[PDB]
Amino acid sequence: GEFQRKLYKELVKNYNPLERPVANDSQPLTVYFSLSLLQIMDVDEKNQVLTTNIWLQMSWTDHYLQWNVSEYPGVKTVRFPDGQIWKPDILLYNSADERFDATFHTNVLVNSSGHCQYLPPGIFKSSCYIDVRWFPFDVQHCKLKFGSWSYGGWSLDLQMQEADISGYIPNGEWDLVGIPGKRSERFYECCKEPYPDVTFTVTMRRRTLYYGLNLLIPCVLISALALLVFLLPADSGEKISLGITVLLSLTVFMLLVAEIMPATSDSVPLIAQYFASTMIIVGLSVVVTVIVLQYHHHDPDGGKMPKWTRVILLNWCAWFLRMKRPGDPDLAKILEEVRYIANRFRCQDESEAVCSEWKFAACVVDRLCLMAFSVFTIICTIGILMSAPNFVEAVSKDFA
Amino acid sequence: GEFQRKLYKELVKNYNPLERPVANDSQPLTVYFSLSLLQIMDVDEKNQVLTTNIWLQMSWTDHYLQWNVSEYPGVKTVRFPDGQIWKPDILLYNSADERFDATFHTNVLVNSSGHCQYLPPGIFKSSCYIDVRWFPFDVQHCKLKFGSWSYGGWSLDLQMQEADISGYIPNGEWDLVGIPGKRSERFYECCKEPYPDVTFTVTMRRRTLYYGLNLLIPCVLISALALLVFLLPADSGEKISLGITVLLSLTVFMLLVAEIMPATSDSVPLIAQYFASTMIIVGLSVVVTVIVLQYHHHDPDGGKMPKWTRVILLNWCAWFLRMKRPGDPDLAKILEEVRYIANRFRCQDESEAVCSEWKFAACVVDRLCLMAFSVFTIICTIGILMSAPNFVEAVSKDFA
Amino acid sequence: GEFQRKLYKELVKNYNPLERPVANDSQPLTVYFSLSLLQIMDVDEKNQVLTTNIWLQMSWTDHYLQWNVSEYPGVKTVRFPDGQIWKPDILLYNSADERFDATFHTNVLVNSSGHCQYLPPGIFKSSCYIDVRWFPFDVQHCKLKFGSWSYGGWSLDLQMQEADISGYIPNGEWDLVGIPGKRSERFYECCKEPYPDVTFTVTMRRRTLYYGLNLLIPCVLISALALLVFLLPADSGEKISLGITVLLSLTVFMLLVAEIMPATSDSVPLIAQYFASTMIIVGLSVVVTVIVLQYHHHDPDGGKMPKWTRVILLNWCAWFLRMKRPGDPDLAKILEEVRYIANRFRCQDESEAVCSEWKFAACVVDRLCLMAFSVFTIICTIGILMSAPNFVEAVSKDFA
Amino acid sequence: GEFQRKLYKELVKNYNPLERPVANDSQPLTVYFSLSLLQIMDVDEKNQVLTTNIWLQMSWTDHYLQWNVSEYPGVKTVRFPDGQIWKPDILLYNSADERFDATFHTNVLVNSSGHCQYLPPGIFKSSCYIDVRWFPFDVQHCKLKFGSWSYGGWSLDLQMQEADISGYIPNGEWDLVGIPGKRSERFYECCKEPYPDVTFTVTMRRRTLYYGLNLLIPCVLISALALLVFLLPADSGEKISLGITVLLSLTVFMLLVAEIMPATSDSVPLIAQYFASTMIIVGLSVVVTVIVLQYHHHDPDGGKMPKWTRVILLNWCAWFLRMKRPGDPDLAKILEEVRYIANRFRCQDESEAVCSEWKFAACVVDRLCLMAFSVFTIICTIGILMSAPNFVEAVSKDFA
Amino acid sequence: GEFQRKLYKELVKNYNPLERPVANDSQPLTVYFSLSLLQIMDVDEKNQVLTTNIWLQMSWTDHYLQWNVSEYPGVKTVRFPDGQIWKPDILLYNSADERFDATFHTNVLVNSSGHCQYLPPGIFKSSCYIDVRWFPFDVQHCKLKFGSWSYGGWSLDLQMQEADISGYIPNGEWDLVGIPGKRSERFYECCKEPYPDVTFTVTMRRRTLYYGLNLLIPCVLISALALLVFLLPADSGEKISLGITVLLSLTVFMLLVAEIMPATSDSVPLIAQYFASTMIIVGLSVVVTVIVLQYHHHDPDGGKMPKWTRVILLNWCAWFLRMKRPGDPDLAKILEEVRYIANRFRCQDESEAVCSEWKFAACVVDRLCLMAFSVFTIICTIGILMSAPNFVEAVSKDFA
Ligand SMILES: *[C@@H]1O[C@H](CO)[C@@H](O[C@@H]2O[C@H](CO)[C@@H](O)[C@H](O)[C@H]2NC(C)=O)[C@H](O)[C@H]1NC(C)=O
Ligand SMILES: *[C@@H]1O[C@H](CO)[C@@H](O)[C@H](O)[C@H]1NC(C)=O
Repeated sequence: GEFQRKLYKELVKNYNPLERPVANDSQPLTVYFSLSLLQIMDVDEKNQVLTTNIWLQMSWTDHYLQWNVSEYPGVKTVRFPDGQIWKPDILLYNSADERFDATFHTNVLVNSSGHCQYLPPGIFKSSCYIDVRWFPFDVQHCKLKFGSWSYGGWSLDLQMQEADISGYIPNGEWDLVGIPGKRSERFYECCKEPYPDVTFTVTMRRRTLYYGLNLLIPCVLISALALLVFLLPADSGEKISLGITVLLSLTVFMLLVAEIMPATSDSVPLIAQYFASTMIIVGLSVVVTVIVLQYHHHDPDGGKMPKWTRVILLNWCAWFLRMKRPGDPDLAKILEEVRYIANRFRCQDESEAVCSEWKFAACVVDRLCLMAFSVFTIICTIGILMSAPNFVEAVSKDFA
Repeated sequence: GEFQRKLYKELVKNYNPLERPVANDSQPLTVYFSLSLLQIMDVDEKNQVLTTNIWLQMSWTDHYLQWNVSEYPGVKTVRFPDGQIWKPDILLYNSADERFDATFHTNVLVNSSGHCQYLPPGIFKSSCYIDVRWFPFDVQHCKLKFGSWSYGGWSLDLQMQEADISGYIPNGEWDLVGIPGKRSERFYECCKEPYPDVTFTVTMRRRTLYYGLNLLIPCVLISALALLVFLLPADSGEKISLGITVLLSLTVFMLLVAEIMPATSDSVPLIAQYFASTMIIVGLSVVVTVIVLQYHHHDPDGGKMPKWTRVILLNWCAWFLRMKRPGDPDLAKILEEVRYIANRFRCQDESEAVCSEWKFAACVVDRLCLMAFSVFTIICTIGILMSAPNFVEAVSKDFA
Repeated sequence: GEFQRKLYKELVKNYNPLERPVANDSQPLTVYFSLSLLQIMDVDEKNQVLTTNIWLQMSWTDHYLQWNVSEYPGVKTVRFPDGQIWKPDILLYNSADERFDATFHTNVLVNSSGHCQYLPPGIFKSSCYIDVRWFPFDVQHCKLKFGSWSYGGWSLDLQMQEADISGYIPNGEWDLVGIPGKRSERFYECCKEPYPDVTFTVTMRRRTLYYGLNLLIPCVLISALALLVFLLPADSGEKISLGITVLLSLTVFMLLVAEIMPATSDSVPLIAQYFASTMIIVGLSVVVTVIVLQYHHHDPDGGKMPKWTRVILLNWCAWFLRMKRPGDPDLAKILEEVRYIANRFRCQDESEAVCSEWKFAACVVDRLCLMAFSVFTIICTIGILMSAPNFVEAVSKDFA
Repeated sequence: GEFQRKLYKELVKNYNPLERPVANDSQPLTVYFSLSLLQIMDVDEKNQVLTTNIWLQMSWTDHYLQWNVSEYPGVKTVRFPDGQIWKPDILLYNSADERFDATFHTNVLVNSSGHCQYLPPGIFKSSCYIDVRWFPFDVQHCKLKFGSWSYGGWSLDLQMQEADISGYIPNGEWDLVGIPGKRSERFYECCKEPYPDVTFTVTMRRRTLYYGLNLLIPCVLISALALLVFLLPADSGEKISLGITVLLSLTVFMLLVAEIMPATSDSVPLIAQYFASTMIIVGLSVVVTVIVLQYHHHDPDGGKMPKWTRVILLNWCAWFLRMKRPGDPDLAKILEEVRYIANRFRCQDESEAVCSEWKFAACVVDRLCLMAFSVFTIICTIGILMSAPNFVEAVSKDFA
Repeated sequence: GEFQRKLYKELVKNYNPLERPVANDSQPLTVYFSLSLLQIMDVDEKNQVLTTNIWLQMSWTDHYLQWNVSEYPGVKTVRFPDGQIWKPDILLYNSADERFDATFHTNVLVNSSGHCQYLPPGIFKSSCYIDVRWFPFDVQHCKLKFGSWSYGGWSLDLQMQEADISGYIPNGEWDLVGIPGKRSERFYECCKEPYPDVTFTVTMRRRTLYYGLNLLIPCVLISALALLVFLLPADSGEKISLGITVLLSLTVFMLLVAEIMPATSDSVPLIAQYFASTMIIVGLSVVVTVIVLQYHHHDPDGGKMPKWTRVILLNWCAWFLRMKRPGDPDLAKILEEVRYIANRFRCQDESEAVCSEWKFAACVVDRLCLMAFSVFTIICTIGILMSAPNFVEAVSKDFA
């Protein structure tokens, strides 16, 4: 209308977008900076980058953009695009975007008394340190640092307002704990003037149902299956096959898991410890299987069983496991022939008795190692899983 | 021509692109917002992003862009590029694009009576929640929220018009159900003025022929092949090999499937349940194979068969399956030699009879477990597949 | 020079870039639109996107950009950059680029009589439907739709000119058949005015030497190798290993092939049919191997061979394959001892004869199944390959 | 200073950036175009794209940008940014970048006598044909075509100057041979005026140490290991396992290699030929192993050895390889019993002799096939490797 | 305020952004260039690209931007955006970004006496040579070259100031050693004037805990497991399976490692040497296993053991390893029958004695090869690992 056109013509008269709009040049300009979190788009553990969708909030008073509503009866607010009025140069310090500024420039809404509002949206990429020590039961704190680039503390007085999470849309992987803020002043090597900044810290908890169902349970099941090599009889040549195939599958699982993790050397991750323990156990099982097979296929003429191993294996472990322990000239010529045949048969029987003793010793060793390996696997798995903090509360919140 | 040049010169006189074109400054400006869907370019389940190709539709009346056709006989419409006339600042709220605005700015067509048209095209990326609970038989609702950024309800009266799908090009993977719209007003923490918005919801159904042919059928076939381990005779040492290789292939299949799914913890997907059931069944089959091999390679001197297992296995299950149950001094010296030989042979025969009994018991156990595992596999597969809603209608629409 | 400077100063006087340059405002402006294909950069089967490098061609007459060559003796043509003269707003409708316009804006060459030329280059991404039903023997038609966005049929009369392929650079994977064009008018829900457009269709044929050498031949070789399981004697426990390892390799091959194909449900691809047939054949071979091993390791005391299977296997199939079918008190005491020994030996001989008969039956079954499986594999492979159209001409053009 | 400010004010007076700066409008303007190669950033065999870092060089004389140094004692050169003076519109024709122009616009340095210099840097992506016929011993020629877009031969006289490689930084994978240039004129369907262009051809040689160490050597080693199947005795059932596992590893190697190569059908690559030959050899080895196992596990009652194969295998090949060729009523009743026992033993001995003969024939066949396969593998590998040109010089330059 | 507005109006009067702000046109302008490192975002070994987050520092005196503070009591500094005042055109020479300039343009802070400050941030991608000869124990020097593009040494006197690392944020993978700088002048083929530049070299050390835990340790464990093939008895056909499966796993590990390394031919990496040595050792182990199996399954009728191998194997190696070395007419008719039976048994015993001797020789060979292979593996691993420089200090800093 006529009043709106006249007001727009009058307001921009003699207006300089380069000038800080303060009545007194010696006084700082107060700007209220806040934030409005809308969504956590992505958390990149490998690249250490957090992607969020937020709305920035800025507010200040303009001394020159004031008018009397009586003279312009219908006009209450005006809007100015980029490059026509003064705006703060507030940037995100720890940006990880190929172009530093990610905000989308929009209009600035103005009171009839000079109050200005500026709420630019955008997709913000920031570089925050991600700790994988307790993965997948980890809680991450990622910081967002904002502040004016070229305005010091004597010119632009930055103030903080609490972040808004009313329109937050929950994520299926991360659980938001809170987003507190802090305002502080710092000194830089450039200049002798303090530069205030506002830092917002996003605290998020990882939901562990997916990882527990897709990584931890299959590893437990395969490790338990690797213990079946101690129930197979040695007469079936299928023990090394079982052990080695299980080991190969677990190595594949290590590779799949490590393809998603950062190559940091700060600490050893919990899942890395778990995989190392499982693989060491499986390798020891393969070694024990080799020893048991060596005992089973023992040549009777190779050598007598040592007294110590014989007594311990055939008495103490047998008692402990309640093992069952098995166990005219023509006439003379024919006589010596049948005597030779009978003696040969008796020697064969003695050799088979020795072989049976060796096989029983192998079975006893195998059963003992089964018990020991099962106990060790259970203890190691439980201890490694329970070592992590907030594991119990993660289980309670996710599964129960 | 002369008339066109004169009209273009006259129209831009005293025109301010910052001013809302209303005759009365106290009245809202009515803008009709609609949509025109052209193609569903991509649906990203892992990143929760929907990519579509749409044309926006805007329409409003400009009070200053009016002229009499008699004075300009040949001129009926005029066009203005970006930055020369007022346009609404309508944006997509839930944008997932690195730059917030994705529209391509084009000309604005104007009546001889002030009516304006604006139809910018673009490739729009939006973040919509994708539910994989019933994958691959899922139906997705993705919302597109539009609204003016800096104009309230007292300034810009946003109205809704039904979306146009006349030029829609069908997608080979997703089946469009409909795109209804809804207009609503909301309050924001910024201001005390309502801000209307228009939301369009895209309902799409996944076509399941590809997934059924590439994932579900091979898993069924491999699981059925895993049941062949109960038909192999134990004398051939090739049962553990079959079982473990099938298990390894199925684990590879899990990894391939999980590489395409989001890491959400909202619920357990149907395909995840199916894979878990199949893998548990195969592992139990391997355990049963170990037990059967243990029974088959039984030492006759190890211990007598327990009475309970002997009677049950050799009577009840045999009846149930109609199993066939198998079954001068020189003369004295020669006499004792041949007596010893005959006694040795008789003892060997008795031992072989005991071994045959053990082998028959192993065969009976193996057949019983074959029947039980087959029934269980069929029941679990059918139940898991039928649990999903609209599974029957998906099958009817895709395969039949 | 002086004349060039004077002409440039005079031409831009009173010139409005917003005005359509026609002497009569009531008449349409004729614009000739053509195309110049230079290269087919990429064809994306998974994303349904075609990337090409083309030069657009536009031509029209400007009424205001005319001068007499006599007054400017050396000046014959002038050039104007973007934003200084009127240009048509011709766009690609089915664009798949994140920014809708992909042309690079260049100068406009002008006659001394007003004729204008505009040839912007660019890399164009368009969304065209790609049919994988006959892959890898498929021929694709991808359409490129061009037209003015905001100029109707009463203002801009779009005309078509045949595309130029003189500078086309052949691609090593796709064979160009032709690029015809078509001009048509359409009505839109926006307005009551027809909007002409020019559509160019690119017909391309896939060169199949690479795919035939890298996919089809290895599958044939591995499937043929899977038939070797019927030549291995059953005494060597290495049949299940062969069959299952071949099956695992073929499954890996399925995964590799499916990683490059779209997840469409329009139809079942030819290569998918081929893989399904091969895998079904291999699985049936494994089942037959299990049955043969069951027959070979038959307990003689298990049960007599059924009469029907005995007669058929030992007579009819043996004839068909010309199979070779194998086949004082002390004296009394010693007498009964040796009688017992001889009777035991005779019983052993009878049992071994029964076992030999069972083994021969297993061999006959194995040979029969070898013949049947070989014939079936050959027939299925040949039929599936020959089902595709233009397969013969593809083979002739690529291999021969 | 004052002189610099005055000169800058005076130079831009009446200056038109659209006007070609020539004293005579009828004469062409001479522009010297050269190049300065700095780095070869990437060579994309799969996408047929070359990425380089170069500096363009342009030079021309401006008639209007001249002044007397005496009047401006301290000023010798001036600089003008983009859009303030005339510049040639020289573009790269065969660009593969999503935006056609990749140069970074910088200042233009000007003499006191009008000579202008323009050296824009940039990262240039160009589409050049890459031939993989002799990979990894290939030499590639990639062309870079430059020329003015809208200036013909009667307006802009493009001249060529030799490229500069003084600041070239060597690449660890490609060896630069040279970069010659050529200037030529072409006619286009647009217009009846020739358009000169300058083409630079980059000749590069691939350094083959990495590929030879990572691809060729492991394949040779695994193929040689596959020949160990002819040294394993048949009594150990571990021949099919060796052969099939080697075949599976080689197939994995094919997949890894083919994941990096273009899907072109121009010709069959050398590495593809090598892999095909190795795989055919391994498959033939598996077939021979099946035949040898069939011979070894021969039933003595199956049938007499054919005379021809018997004589050839047991005489000619044995001689050739110097093979060692192995090799009262009660009394009557007891008499017939022991006669029966002895006759049974004699028949068993005869059967075992026949089996030994069959086993020796199998061993002879196995040794013969070992020799033949070793010779064939060596010959094929050497011939395929030596077929490629410049293979000897590549080996000499890389390894020695 | 009024003073700020008046000063801003007065300062821009007659100001030309194209003019170098020096009082005397014949004198160079001194510019101080420094750097401020904030983070090392990424180091790309495969693409030879380093990504860092730095702040540039520039400082110079402007002769025209001076004023008296008394006349403007409250104003002490002013800020000017891009394109309104003169700025140096300092660029990064070895940029690897698709657009050459990566800095984000910000305001320029100005003294009341003319001193100017300019600190643009940005994400910088540079192409630096990365040496993988000692990977994963490598130290990398990557250079960042800065300098004015179009200003020579007679116009812009570039000076260097030491880099600032106060706000550096440590990286979890790379350890910063230091960032020294160097200023030098160079001549270019363009012109006869020297062009100074400032080069900063970033020295970084890789933290090796992650790589040592994920690559080196599993390889050592698997190589040690491959030595178990010399403890398995030959009677269990599970030696070739163990060896070949270990070899296949190691080949997979090679592929995983090589997927992350550049394809350079400068030198052979340490990890490549380690993998080659391990694979050669495993292959030799497989060959030795084949030989041992050949000795074990020796036909007694094949041929007498050669005297030399017999004496050496059964005496010298047995002594060295303390190996245990095992070891009326009717009456006449019955007489010859039992004589024949006894002679057959004696011949069988002699054959079994010969076979036992061969088996013992095989065991001796196997034990000898076990010892030799273990020693060789240990020596090769230790030597290859210790060959790298700073390996000891890397271990001390990371693990201890
Ligand atoms: C103008 O720039 C060019 C090169 O920078 C110079 O002109 C050359 O001067 C040399 C002698 O010094 C001649 O041999 C060449 O023939 C000239 N080149 C051309 C294309 O003519 C010259 O230094 C500069 N002119 C002034 C006044 O500085
Ligand atoms: C320009 O060149 C032509 C011949 O090429 C000549 O006739 C004409 O006189 C020249 N113009 C001037 C002003 O000298």
